[PDB]
Amino acid sequence: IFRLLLNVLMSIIAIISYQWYEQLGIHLTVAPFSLLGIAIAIFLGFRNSASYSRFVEARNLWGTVLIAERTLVRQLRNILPAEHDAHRRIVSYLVAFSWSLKHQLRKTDPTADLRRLLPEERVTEILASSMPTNRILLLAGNEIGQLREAGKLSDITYGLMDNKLDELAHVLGGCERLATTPVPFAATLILQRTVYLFCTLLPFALVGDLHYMTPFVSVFISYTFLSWDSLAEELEDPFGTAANDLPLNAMCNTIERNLLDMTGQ
Amino acid sequence: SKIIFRLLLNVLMSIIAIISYQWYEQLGIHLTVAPFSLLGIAIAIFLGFRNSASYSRFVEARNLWGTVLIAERTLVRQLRNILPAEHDAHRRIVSYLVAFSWSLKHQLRKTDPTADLRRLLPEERVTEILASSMPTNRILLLAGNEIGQLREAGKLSDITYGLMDNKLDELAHVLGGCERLATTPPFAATLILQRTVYLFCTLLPFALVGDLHYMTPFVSVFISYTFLSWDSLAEELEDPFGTAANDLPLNAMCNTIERNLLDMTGQ
Amino acid sequence: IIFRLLLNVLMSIIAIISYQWYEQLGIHLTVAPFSLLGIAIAIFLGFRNSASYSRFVEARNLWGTVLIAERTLVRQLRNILPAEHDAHRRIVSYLVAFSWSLKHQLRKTDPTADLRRLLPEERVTEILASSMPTNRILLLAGNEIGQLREAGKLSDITYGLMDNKLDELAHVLGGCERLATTFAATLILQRTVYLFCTLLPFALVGDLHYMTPFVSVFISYTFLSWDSLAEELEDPFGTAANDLPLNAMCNTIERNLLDMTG
Amino acid sequence: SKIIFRLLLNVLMSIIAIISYQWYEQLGIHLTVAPFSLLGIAIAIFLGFRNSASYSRFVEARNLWGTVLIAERTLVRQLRNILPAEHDAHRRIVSYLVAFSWSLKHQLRKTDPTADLRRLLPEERVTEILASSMPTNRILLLAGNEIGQLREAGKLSDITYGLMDNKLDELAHVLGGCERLATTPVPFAATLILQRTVYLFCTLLPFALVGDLHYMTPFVSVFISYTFLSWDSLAEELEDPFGTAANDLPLNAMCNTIERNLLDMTG
Amino acid sequence: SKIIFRLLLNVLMSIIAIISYQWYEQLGIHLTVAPFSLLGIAIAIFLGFRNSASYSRFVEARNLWGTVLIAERTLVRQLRNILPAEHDAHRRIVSYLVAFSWSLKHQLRKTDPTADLRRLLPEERVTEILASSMPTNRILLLAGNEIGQLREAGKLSDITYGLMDNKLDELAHVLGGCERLATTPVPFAATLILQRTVYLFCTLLPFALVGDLHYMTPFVSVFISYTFLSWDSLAEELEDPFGTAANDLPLNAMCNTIERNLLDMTGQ
Ligand SMILES: [Zn+2]
Ligand SMILES: [Zn+2]
Ligand SMILES: [Zn+2]
Ligand SMILES: [Zn+2]
Ligand SMILES: [Zn+2]
Ligand SMILES: [Zn+2]
Ligand SMILES: [Zn+2]
Ligand SMILES: [Zn+2]
Ligand SMILES: [Zn+2]
Ligand SMILES: [Zn+2]
Ligand SMILES: [Zn+2]
Ligand SMILES: [Zn+2]
Repeated sequence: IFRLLLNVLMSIIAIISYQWYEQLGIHLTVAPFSLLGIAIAIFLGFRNSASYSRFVEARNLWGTVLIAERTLVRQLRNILPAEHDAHRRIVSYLVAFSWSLKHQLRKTDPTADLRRLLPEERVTEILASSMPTNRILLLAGNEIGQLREAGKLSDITYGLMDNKLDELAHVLGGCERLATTPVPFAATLILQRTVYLFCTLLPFALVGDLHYMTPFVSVFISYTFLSWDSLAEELEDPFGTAANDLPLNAMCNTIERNLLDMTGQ
Repeated sequence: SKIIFRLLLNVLMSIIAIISYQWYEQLGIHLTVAPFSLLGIAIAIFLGFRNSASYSRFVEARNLWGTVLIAERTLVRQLRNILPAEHDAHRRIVSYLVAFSWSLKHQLRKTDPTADLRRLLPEERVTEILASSMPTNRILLLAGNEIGQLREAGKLSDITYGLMDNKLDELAHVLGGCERLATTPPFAATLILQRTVYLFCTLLPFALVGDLHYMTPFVSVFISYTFLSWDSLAEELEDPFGTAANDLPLNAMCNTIERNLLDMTGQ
Repeated sequence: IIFRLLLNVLMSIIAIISYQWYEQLGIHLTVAPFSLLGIAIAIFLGFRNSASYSRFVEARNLWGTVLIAERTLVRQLRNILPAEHDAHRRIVSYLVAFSWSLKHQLRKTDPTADLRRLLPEERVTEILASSMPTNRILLLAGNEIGQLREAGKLSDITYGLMDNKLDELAHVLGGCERLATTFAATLILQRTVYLFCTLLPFALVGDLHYMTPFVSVFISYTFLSWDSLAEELEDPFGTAANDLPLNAMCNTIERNLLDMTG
Repeated sequence: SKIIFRLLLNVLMSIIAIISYQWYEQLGIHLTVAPFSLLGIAIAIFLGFRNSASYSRFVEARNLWGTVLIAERTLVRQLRNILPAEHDAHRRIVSYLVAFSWSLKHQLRKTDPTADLRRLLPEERVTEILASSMPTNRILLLAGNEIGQLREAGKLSDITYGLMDNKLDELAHVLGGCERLATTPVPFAATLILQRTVYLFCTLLPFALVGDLHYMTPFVSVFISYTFLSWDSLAEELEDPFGTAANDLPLNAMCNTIERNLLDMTG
Repeated sequence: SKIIFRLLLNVLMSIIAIISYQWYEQLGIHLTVAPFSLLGIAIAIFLGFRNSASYSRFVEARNLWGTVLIAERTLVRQLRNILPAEHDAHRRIVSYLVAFSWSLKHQLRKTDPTADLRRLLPEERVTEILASSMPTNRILLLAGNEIGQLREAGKLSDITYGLMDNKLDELAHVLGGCERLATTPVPFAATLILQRTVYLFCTLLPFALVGDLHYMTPFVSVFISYTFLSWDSLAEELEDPFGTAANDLPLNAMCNTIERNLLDMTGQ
């Protein structure tokens, strides 16, 4: 990539610069730039650790959707094995919540998936709100509440599936917070500029003791910094459509297929 | 910030170090780079662990504000799933939940909550809330009376009361976590680490000038920037409930919460 | 592995040889630049290994929860329905089937024999037909206590106490499927650590001469031993040395539940 | 903060090293700085990790005291929300909950809790609590009896009794967790060898620097020693979180805050 | 202290090193500090991460045993508060709860729980516990039957049965956790690598140091090696938390504390 190509030529410039720039006293020893490189590597490791934690919290939150939606459908079959109208409808809302969450995080438009799973009557209320995924939850709770006032659910077994709508609410909230949070941007931008300036200004610090071999031993260590710095660029925002990013769309079909299998479809 | 000035000190110090260089060899004073390499590496390790503790303190603060929104969403949702017809209780409870959020904001920011309280609640409750050592505690007490009176009237069983009571429990744990991060910021985690990061940076050009005849200023400023950049980020993370640009945007988060709760109750 | 150590011992020897021309060709491969590169690689190896250990530790805990949850579900059936041993043995068979199925699911092998050894062939087909057979097994564990509730021998309360244990086992199922399915981070380190070990003696040749190959191999031992432990801790459901003994764990589970039903 | 002592000893070792350096090489005794940077960086790594473990102990202690306030605040809230008219019982339980906080504090500080018990509770139960060898735990059971008597009198249902029983379980986890944190010198050697090891490195450091610095040895040596000593000292401070240092837990503040909260919270 | 073998051996290596370095100049062998610093710094980072794992695992073991004391305290509290008249049931459930602690100590120490079981329970129930291949787990089942018998006799409702049942769940995560920790060491590879790499590094160190320290090599090579060995040893003093060594957990003392707590709450 560009960065190391720039470094190899910049390394080339440093060799020519050293010889033809001898008159000015540009003595640049290796010891100071070693203290600097060790320092910013300590910071990159700590930063990349913080980014990686953010990525697996995202991955955990989505793991909880599949768990929570499997157990509420199983509770539904176990507690009310006859009410397939309630099961068809509730599975619709559970599946739509997943796709709505996915389109929300991807800042893309959920209408194709929501008509596919819901009557456009309801699909009109959901998109009329600024919080469409939250209202899908509130509607799924309404189906469960209906069963309670009909005397089909007691308060006890109502509460046990109420607790699964709680697990899903914490997913909704946490995902929004992860999307919304901008704390990583300040640290990383200072590190990114610092990492870059350090690599390009580095052959001028090696050329005194390395001569021609400067390009080789400079393009190498530039690779190991840019690569490890770029790694945090991938985990900082994990809801991206990138192959590196969570396969959010594979995960929603798994959700839909599984909730379809459990409902005798 | 204070980082631009401390950068300018370092430059001046490099110039002082070059002139100090002529007197340095006869003076019998030699400052090699190797002892400062060791000191600089140890300082970087300590700042690494420190920033990590500051970032976690910051992450938890926004996590705690994350579940105000979550707990209040589901409490409003339970109210409508269990008592779909009690819109009076829906509205009073929502006004308490909205008041809890704004008063929590005022509590962490050490500012006056009466205006926000007077917009959302009747005046006799505002006096009740402000007489309390913990006004946001008193608000959870009042919301609890709403669900508690619905229970007395027989419109809530003990089961469905407990379900909503749990959400007021979650709000209390949010309340105590925020109070805890405010009253528990360690001193030497910034006493040492800014005095020594400061003193290390001003002393560095002197240790560097023997090896770099005129480049002492440039490389010394690069090193000082990265130590001061990394060090000050931890104090931009040290007051997550503060009011700087990198602190939590708690006003916007209170508007988000209230707009969320109003949207759920048809307003 | 050992091939790589032997190659470093050679590659040191090529540096041994190629040193005769360092002066005439103009080479100054000095040590301090490689001393900085190795220290940074160690920092990233330490962090990557620590993240690899966490996935392994979390995988270990998920499987611990299977044994804990299935134990106390069986405790509850005995404490609450002590004379219902037709139901005890049916539910226990699904629980044992659950843990073997998850082993096969994470290992990508055939559960049919295990399912047949433990369940009637009628339900072995229902399980072998679902998208997630482990998921179906829990569904069928839930109809057993579900029916006891409409048999009226479980109240909604005591039903829910055992329902909670099935929620616990679903969290394990999702936890494992998330770790089994969840490149650069390694790919960066996998490529970089190797190239540093082959180039190091050429920069070491300069002061170690003949004792170049053994410090070069000593250093490379420390680095490669650490990097490969991360790759096997990364795949905790694999078959490597320090991978989870899943077969032993399912047997422990089985002879635990076959100890609590009479 | 006896850092000043081994700072002033460090200056001494520096001047012996200076005057005795010339004498010192009488047969080939030589101390370079490179072995002392390998050793010093290693010691720095182990200090960061140790300090990170000590900080975690501090954060857990604060979290445990946090939920004392949270659990006690919601327990008395549930009492007023569920039984608004039974204030004879609110006063009895509030004083047990307040006595639990103070009794917990005296137990961790190894101080006499009699004055705070005789001020909150009737003397017949004060002697029952002092007779027991686990007094804080006996306060919990006593608070539990109050809830239990309200349940045998039909004023509480099993469900509503259950919601409050939960909060007593929260306090039971606090007590045990606090007791485990107090009794954990465990491997005190981990900081005990490190305290000495850091001490020997800082005494020997000027002898390893005089060849490079000469007269500037005591300045660079005290700076390196200060950095290492203070970070070590912060750790020995953090890992005794119930101690009496300033960086420790304001236990007094929290006990008074919850008493005021509970009092202001009922009249 | 397998440490003085490696520490004292370091002194012998240092003397062999001085004579050896003048010969090394003649031979073609030559050792510098800087390569070993790269080694030593790499080892210390790895030593630091391993020891953090070893420490976390020791902390989890101490946590789990603390839960035994917490959960049995509240189980006893609930019983008195909910069934204050039921002293016979109080005493029976307390003995199982005490028996579980001791039986968990014995099993983690692979020692014989028979004498303790017979001091606390009727022999007819000691036989049942010892017949099982998982005795401590069976102690939980018997305690659950005491609670369950109270539920069927109508003295406990399903609600208050469940409040107590949740506490036996707490004890079941302790038992699982301890069994897991008792069988899952911090990887053999981790400690093996670090055992041999610190060893080899400690013996070959005085060689690389001899050119810089002349006659001072042993007084510094033993100081450096001592740091790396004491820090690798601490991971081997946190590996065996259920053993009987001084820095292991005082499980016997922790078990006595639990017993006298529960007798304190039941008058006995
Ligand atoms: Zn769940
Ligand atoms: Zn159906
Ligand atoms: Zn919640
Ligand atoms: Zn309404
Ligand atoms: Zn010059
Ligand atoms: Zn459990
Ligand atoms: Zn049976
Ligand atoms: Zn000498
Ligand atoms: Zn709580
Ligand atoms: Zn009152
Ligand atoms: Zn508990
Ligand atoms: Zn009794």
